[PDB]
Amino acid sequence: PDAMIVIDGHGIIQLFSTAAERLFGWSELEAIGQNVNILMPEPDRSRHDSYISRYRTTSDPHIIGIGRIVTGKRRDGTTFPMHLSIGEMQSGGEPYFTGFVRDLT
Ligand code: HEM
Ligand SMILES: [Cl-]
Ligand SMILES: [Cl-]
Ligand code: NA
Ligand code: NA
Repeated sequence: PDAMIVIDGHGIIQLFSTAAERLFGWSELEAIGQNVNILMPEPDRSRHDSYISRYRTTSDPHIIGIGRIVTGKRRDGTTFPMHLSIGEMQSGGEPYFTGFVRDLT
């Protein structure tokens, strides 16, 4: 029953499920088009794009297919513990990443 989020190869949100709206505080329309780093606190925020670049040029996963409990940040600035699972998919020869987010609250 997790929240689902999809981003492109550059970290830009492409889909934001209903549950993601309730969890993070942004509407689907607002989230789409924004970098996924708006959902996290520092230092991950400023480093997330590097996380993605690192994976695309090495193909060495740290969270994909592994999973981790991390800290997410709501629209009102408050942080919470969440479990994160990530998958990779191709469409039109382009990479997209699918994320499942479980609020551990
Ligand atoms: C909401 C808070 C999130 C946090 C705190 C977060 C945190 C992180 C961290 C810590 C890493 C690097 C881990 C390491 O190098 O050991 C990472 C990697 C990654 N993140 Fe995020 N992330 C979040 C959400 C997402 C979402 C929703 C997606 C996908 C839709 C996403 C996609 C990725 C990708 C593609 C990687 C690189 C693959 C890998 O390293 O295995 N992240 N993230
Ligand atoms: Cl997992
Ligand atoms: Cl885990
Ligand atoms: Na938007
Ligand atoms: Na894990």
